[PDB]
Amino acid sequence: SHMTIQKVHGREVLDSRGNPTVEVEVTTEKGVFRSAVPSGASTGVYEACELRDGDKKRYVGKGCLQAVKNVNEVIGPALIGRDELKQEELDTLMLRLDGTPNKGKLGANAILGCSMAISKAAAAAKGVPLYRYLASLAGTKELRLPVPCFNVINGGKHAGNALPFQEFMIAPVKATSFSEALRMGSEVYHSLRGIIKKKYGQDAVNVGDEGGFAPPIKDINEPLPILMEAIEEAGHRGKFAICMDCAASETYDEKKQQYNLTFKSPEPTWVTAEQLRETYCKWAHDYPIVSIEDPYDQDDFAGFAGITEALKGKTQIVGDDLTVTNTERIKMAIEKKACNSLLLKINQIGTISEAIASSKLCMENGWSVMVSHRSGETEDTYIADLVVALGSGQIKTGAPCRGERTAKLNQLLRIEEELGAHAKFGFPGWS
Amino acid sequence: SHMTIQKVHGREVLDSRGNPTVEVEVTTEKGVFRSAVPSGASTGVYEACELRDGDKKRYVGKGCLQAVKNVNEVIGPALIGRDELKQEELDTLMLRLDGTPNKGKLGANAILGCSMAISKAAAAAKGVPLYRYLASLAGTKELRLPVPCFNVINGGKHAGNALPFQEFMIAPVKATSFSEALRMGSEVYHSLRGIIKKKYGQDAVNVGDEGGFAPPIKDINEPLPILMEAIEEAGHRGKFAICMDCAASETYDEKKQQYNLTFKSPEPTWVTAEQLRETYCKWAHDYPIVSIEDPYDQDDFAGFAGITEALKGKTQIVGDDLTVTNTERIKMAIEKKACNSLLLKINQIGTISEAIASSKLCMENGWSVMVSHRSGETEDTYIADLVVALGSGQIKTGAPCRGERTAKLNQLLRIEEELGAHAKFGFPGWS
Ligand SMILES: [Zn+2]
Ligand SMILES: [Zn+2]
Ligand SMILES: [Zn+2]
Ligand SMILES: [Zn+2]
Ligand SMILES: [Zn+2]
Ligand SMILES: [Zn+2]
Repeated sequence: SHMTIQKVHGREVLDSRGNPTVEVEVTTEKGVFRSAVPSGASTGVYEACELRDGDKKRYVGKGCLQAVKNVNEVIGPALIGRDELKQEELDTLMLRLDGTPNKGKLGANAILGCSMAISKAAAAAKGVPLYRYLASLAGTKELRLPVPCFNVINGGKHAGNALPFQEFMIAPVKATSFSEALRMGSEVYHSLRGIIKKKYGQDAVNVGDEGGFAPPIKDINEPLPILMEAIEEAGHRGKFAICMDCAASETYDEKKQQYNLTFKSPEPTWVTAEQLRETYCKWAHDYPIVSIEDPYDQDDFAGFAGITEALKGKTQIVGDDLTVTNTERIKMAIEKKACNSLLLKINQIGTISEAIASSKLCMENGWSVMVSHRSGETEDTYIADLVVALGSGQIKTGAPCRGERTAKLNQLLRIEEELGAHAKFGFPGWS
Repeated sequence: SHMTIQKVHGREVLDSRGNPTVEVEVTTEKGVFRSAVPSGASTGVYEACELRDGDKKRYVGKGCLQAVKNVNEVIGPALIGRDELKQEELDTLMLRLDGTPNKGKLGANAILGCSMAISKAAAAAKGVPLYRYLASLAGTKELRLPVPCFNVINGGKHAGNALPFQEFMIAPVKATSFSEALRMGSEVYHSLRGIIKKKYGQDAVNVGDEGGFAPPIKDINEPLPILMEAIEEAGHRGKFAICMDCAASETYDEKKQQYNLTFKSPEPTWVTAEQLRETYCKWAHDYPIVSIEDPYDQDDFAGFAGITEALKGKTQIVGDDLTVTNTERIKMAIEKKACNSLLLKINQIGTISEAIASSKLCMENGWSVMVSHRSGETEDTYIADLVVALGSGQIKTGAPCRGERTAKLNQLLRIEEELGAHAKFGFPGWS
């Protein structure tokens, strides 16, 4: 008993957009283990329930007092005196405590903070770092430092610009260490700021939610030459690839079955799903585009399958809203050959055990896995340890700008230093 | 010996602008205590030396490898086996190890990380939280949660806009708890985003370095009505005051002795020092402006004294570049009655012992103290504990947006919860 969970407590804290979210502390004799839950803006319809208060008098209804009360009054009392090492057992207990398929009773945002903090308490009980403890839970044979995929130019749901597609990313795939990867990323980011300033003016270099630039660009093609120019100017020609997150559901209209690529402008631009495929095949030809995430709407399995086939061996197709880190949706995607990469978001499913199960299922069927932040982040660094623990070789956790992004990148520096010069870096298929 | 410093190690990590900075870990039998050093953009000429590498091939010369090497090869070996409780003794040792008045040999950015991490190791040795341990070092009789002063509209050195003066802040001075203060701040921030979007367009709501908006505004008066409108719209009429940071040295030309309030535009706007005082007296009359920081150039002691006298009892005048958290400059400011508030920046002076000495000297001479971040921050939360430990009742640590800002605000939530319902909140002179 002396080694078990002593206290569990949740509290409402602010995310990087200033919106409330949930943080949980699990206390054992080894210390206080604290985990915070991120929050999406472009959330898939199939994501686990993010439980908000709806009280217009607080945070215009975005409070997390109810989720916090669920931690303090329901989940925490159940956990006291339990063996924190029993991750699957305690995650399953929390699943059953909720009793609903979407975690709509307790909230995925109450459960997840507990699931995370348990695993950190357990790591401390074993006397190993989090990444080591998670690698044991996942059965990972080789740890690796991931290639960071940096969202440096944007165009989605609140960003401050006309740009319709969400993320234009640069990835230092030819770096030979994480230290080198991160420096090169920062250097290109800095070069890009100057390029944007000269082309669009001083007003154009303020940052989006994930620390990238949101220049006054409307057309989805326009960021790409600019990215190649920044890569060149920074002195890293040939070292970089591009990844896209289209978040294409956010532009899609169900009744018309077409995509609006000015949805943030007075006049609409209606474009079809093969007008899209045309664009994607062209992108992949014209630029070193190694990854395209959510190229289509979250239920367009046929669209996804079409582009996955057409770019096989050249450009991975990543499910995010399609798959929502959920073994059931992932099984549908496998059956239809809809995609070949999982965007892994612990808060899309709501427990560590389930997120690990999703990663294992995807890898066993030959997919890559890109561990991901949400557009609403905190100072939490869990995903840095998680990506190394899964050995997946791919992370997206922001531009190299804003503390809720750099905190993960910095944690990756710390892990890299612990693992030493023989630690593997990057994604072998891109190296 | 078993309770002493076991290991000291520094590493280069990224700040919230993606620039390298220094982090230090002090290891004792109680754990690993990690502190990171922030970095200014509008740095005073009298600040302690921030030592950079100047290697154009890394981070276009902004690397911190030399400062890190100074930690690893010089300072750390000196500290091994030492009693971490002896803050003054170890800070003094580091001062003497450097041997120069401006810390130009070892770097203030090598020394400070050590000074910070020592104090956290010592807090753990005593078995008290950091804020408690620092309050004992400072002789503070009453802890308090500070009023947060949120920089929500900007106009300085790289921001992305024409605005010449640096910070337009809102402070929930009539909040009765930190929890309430922080929520109200966030709610006004959200209201302000919508107001800016409607007035200036969707392109106008991307964020600056400290998470405030940088709308396409040129004139220094224009943000103020907008702030009052956001306060009203959020439902907090009467609960808020405004604080300014003019950073007026950044606009000042020495040879002409005048201020350029378009220095970021093609054409210049030359304005004198009494044209300024006119503006400040008007500001203080037209709006609830309770604080104006760096209203004049960093050596204009006469200008500072003039406005300090003219707004006595209504608007505190805060030295930042004038005083650089330095007892010698502070003595000059006292002698001349140049200001009546200290902007406390641990990295302007470079040791905890000296920063505490500055706070104590200012308070003993009747000044307020506003503990501050830098515009380049990290996920470090030291200043949250520091401000509570000094009992000063005033902090500026960003808009309620961006992880390197919200991490401090969140740490303040945690401290408030520990201290309970009877803990004092706010700055009595503003309440
Ligand atoms: Zn024990
Ligand atoms: Zn999304
Ligand atoms: Zn996505
Ligand atoms: Zn001992
Ligand atoms: Zn400054
Ligand atoms: Zn200042």
